[PDB]
Amino acid sequence: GSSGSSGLTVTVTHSNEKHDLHVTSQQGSSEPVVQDLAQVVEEVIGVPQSFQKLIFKGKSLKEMETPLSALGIQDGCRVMLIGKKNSGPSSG
Repeated sequence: GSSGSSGLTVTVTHSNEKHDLHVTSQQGSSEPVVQDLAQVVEEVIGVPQSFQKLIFKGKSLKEMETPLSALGIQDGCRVMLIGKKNSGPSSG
């Protein structure tokens, strides 16, 4: 058979748990970058880039324009995310 894809399958741990997410390109860039990774989270997990903190290999990923490949991330990896998820009765 034949198998292949563009995006990448990387898990993102936030709430002392693991959340598998599928990263994809920005319908324009040959390959997806950290930027997308951050979005996939706020879009999947539910945490804003202002509350979530990316961390890989003990390094806090703070670069979006940077390719996930450069940081060392690639289809089949586990990224650590530090932040607060929408939990608890909030009124305002």
